Amino acid sequence: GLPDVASLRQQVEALQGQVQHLQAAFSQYKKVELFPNGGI
Amino acid sequence: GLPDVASLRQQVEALQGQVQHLQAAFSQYKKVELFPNGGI
Amino acid sequence: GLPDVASLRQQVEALQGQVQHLQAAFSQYKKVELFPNGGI
Repeated sequence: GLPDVASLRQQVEALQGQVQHLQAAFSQYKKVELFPNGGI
Repeated sequence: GLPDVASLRQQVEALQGQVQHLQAAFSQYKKVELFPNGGI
Repeated sequence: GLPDVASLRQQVEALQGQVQHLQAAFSQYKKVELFPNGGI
């Protein structure tokens, strides 16, 4: 129905909420690969 | 057209599919920064 | 209004732009957990 149409919009805000907090956590993991392990 | 309108909804389900499997993989990388390298 | 309706579509393309570049960066961090630290 109509309400659900606009309700998919809030579900869409939810989807962007997931990507934003994933970029959030990612900020830490972002500076994780720069000094990795190597050699023997 | 109309069909494409609803087809953009399946495309949005695709977008959430990407973020969900990215959070999936992330679960592993999520416990990656806690014991990083350091010192000299 | 109508314009804003379609404007939410471009905002939606923005959302997929975030997840695509996050998968981009993630490709590097993806091969980060395979040789982590361990032991004493």
